[PDB]
Amino acid sequence: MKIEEGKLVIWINGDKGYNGLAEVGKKFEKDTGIKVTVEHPDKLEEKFPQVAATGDGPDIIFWAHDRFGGYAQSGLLAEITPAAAFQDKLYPFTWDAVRYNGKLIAYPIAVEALSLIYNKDLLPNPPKTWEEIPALDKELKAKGKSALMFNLQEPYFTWPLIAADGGYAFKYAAGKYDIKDVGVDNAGAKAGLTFLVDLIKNKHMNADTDYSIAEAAFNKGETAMTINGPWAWSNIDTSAVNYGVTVLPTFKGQPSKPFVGVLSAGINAASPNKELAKEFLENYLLTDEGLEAVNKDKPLGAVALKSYEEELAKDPRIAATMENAQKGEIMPNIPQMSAFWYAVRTAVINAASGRQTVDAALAAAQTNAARRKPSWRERENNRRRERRRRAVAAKIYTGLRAQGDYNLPKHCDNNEVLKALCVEAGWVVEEDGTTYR
Amino acid sequence: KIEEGKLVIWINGDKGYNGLAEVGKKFEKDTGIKVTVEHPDKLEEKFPQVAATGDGPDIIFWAHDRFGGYAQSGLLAEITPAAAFQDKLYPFTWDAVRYNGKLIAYPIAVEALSLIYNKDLLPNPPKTWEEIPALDKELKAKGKSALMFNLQEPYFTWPLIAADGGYAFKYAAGKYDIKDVGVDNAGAKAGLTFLVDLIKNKHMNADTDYSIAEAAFNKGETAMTINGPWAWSNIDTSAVNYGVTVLPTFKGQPSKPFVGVLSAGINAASPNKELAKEFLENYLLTDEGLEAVNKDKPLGAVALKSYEEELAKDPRIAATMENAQKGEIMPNIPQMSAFWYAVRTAVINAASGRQTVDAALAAAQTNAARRKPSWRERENNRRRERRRRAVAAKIYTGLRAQGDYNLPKHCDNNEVLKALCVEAGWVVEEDGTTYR
DNA sequence: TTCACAGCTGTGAAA
DNA sequence: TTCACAGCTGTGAAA
Ligand SMILES: OC[C@H]1O[C@H](O[C@H]2[C@H](O)[C@@H](O)[C@@H](O)O[C@@H]2CO)[C@H](O)[C@@H](O)[C@@H]1O
Ligand SMILES: OC[C@H]1O[C@H](O[C@H]2[C@H](O)[C@@H](O)[C@@H](O)O[C@@H]2CO)[C@H](O)[C@@H](O)[C@@H]1O
Repeated sequence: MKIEEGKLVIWINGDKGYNGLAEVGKKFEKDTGIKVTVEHPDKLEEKFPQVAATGDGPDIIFWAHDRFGGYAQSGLLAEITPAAAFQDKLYPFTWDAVRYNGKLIAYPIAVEALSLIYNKDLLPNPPKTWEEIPALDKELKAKGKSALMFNLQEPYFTWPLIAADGGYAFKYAAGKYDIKDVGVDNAGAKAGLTFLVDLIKNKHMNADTDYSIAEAAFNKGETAMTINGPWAWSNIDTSAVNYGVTVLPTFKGQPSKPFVGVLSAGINAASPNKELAKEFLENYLLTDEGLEAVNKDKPLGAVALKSYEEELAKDPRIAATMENAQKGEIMPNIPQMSAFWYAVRTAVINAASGRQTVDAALAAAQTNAARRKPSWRERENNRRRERRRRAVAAKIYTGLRAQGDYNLPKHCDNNEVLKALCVEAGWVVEEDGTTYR
Repeated sequence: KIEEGKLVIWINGDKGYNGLAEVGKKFEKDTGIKVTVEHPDKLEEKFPQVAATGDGPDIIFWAHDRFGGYAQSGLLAEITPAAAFQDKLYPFTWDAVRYNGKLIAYPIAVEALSLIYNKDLLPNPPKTWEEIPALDKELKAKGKSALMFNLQEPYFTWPLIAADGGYAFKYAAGKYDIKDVGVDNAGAKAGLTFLVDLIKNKHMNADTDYSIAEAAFNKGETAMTINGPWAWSNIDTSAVNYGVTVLPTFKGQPSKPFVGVLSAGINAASPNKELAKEFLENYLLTDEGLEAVNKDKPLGAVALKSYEEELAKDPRIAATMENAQKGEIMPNIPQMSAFWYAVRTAVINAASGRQTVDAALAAAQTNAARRKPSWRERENNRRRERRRRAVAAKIYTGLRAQGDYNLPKHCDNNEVLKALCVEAGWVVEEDGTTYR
């Protein structure tokens, strides 16, 4: 797909209220006559950087703020130019989440933080620590239930426990994130991941559990607790589960530290509709009625627009969400964040599966998250150097075959021509390559 | 991984997995086994990869066409149905799920694509593909569109490619001949050229996938879509008054869908083979069980003769079977996977403009039977090149050690090769050109 | 930082 | 069928 003048195409993740956002698009079409299409393709955060480099992709992309720094360093996003008057309608810290190299590269929409979600009837008084979790699962499995199930395939859901005792992604120091100071391999992170693996070894959780499995189970009533964000509440509401949203348990006495995400809307640098996209975002979506319609579909969390957030903050689920947020940290938006997420994802999955030890899986994730990504030019330099090396050899052997008269078979490899060269120069070469004068 | 006394089930995400969950819990009551139903992504791809390591599901629900490559790799337990039991299901279902005189899965439901249309926007559905462009120009003025369907999966486009003569593997002399592929003939070309021309004239979008097609129809923005019985439940919950009818004709010929028999083969590495056959023979393929799955997302024309009597009355099933009769059952042979991939690549590359229709289908025709190199073959290659490097590395190691050439402190083997050339009375130029 | 050999697989040649 | 160089990137050495 390419962005066409006169229409808007939006990409938002499949767990967000895309139907609600589509309704906001219809009003935009009614007031101004521009068609708005909302789509939720899988792996949209990976698809966008691929297509958008060529000028393809949607007009607007929705994702947590951590992915956008990479998008901006690749020149995939337009610079956001809201008047000062409009910026003041959004909390300053949400603008910070979409600031990169001094510039605003997206519109903040809502603040997202994981929370503990528990079945009140199946578990009154939910656990306050992670350590009492195996004990609470013994009693529950008695009733044929499980204690806790959440997504183990995306490190987002495990990071709160890894960060509890001291794990961290990139150390902040002197006003910037140090991309060489990674904390996925320290004692705190090892302790968090070990306690997770010990739950699986001791059968209190299964390592194959993904988002849908963990969802299905809590909404059906087969587990007392789950870990999820505000988007998941709407589906629980329609189930026959009486649930609450509370602080995440402590680990080794310390609070769980979820990585906080700001759902943000970036404008594709190739869109011929930047003014329309800005009009749609500033004066339709980021309004009380715009966010409400999306919010009614799947809760957004703590929205960035002050006016509608003072209404949503009355909700005790949002207060809990922000209680967990306060204990965590805003995600960095630097380009290396995708490299940190890939490394930790591989680590958690390998350790959860027994394919690697915790110490080994995290040591590799530390090296991967810190790994210097070579530039296109460096890649090109390397490619050209090996191209030159082969061609020089090819010419040497091309010439050695033409003028050599080396008593060679009709077809044979360079290794044989080299052998014949060796004997002409006064060497003997065994079959295995051992060579001496 | 599998653990004895439990039952984990894999089935595609567009089927009534929750309905099978309701069936799984009643299997608990009688036999006490806890059953879980998971709907993973690309399960027809993940299964042939994870099965060797013993990782995998007890049961896989999928269309029959891929099981022949599965069974030929040894991933499924051959099925042992009583002669009574074959008689309890239609003989042509067993025929589709049989490779090499052995029964690899249990037939469950017959699936065929049909035209689904919004009566309020289109009381009379078009009988031909050719009138769809004009019909779209009409509905566009009303802010609607004529037709949207999944262009990413060739299953949905194949009916139009087959209409004017396109075929996969010509069945001749009692077997499918992989020497006779018809993805490159004039009928296939005409079928794809028309589909691309719909896109070139902005009557369809090359990027439309299953999700985009379903939303646009269920929301009433498009007047028609092409889909199977599973999609009906979501239209039901929608506010759209829909009909299910015969597919449009192309150049006066019917649309020829590939008919799939949803089958259920058994994990050759499962420790619950007969603990699961209780499910497959005496629980799922029963009138009461198929009802639970059909209640969630409709199965289509089930293979149980008993329940198909009641469901065949449904005018939607009759249309589904009306389209089925005009098409063909899919081959179940191993080359199917390579045929689907080749056709998937042709459709997408022609829809996107990346390739002309001629170039795309010409590439597909050669790929549809391309042989996958065996593991041993790959290992032969790997070992050959390992041998080649070690021989050269030993030569250059000996030259560097005993050669006493006038070489830089650190240099590549090419530099050593040159100093060995000049020693043999050759002159090597800068760029490698070499003579005596 | 640049650099060179390893390494596996791809293209297509020689049967 | 086997075979061989191409081709790009990985690992790790030497500054
Ligand atoms: O798991 C790594 C993943 O974490 C975050 O993604 C979240 C997203 O922020 C939420 O809105 C929700 O959709 O769940 C996602 C995890 O499945 C990061 O934003 C993302 O970049 C990262 O890959
Ligand atoms: O698109 C190629 C694909 O077609 C069929 O897949 C169908 C499947 O049979 C249906 O049950 C449903 O899931 O829709 C699918 C199309 O997306 C073949 O069964 C499959 O082998 C083939 O790859």
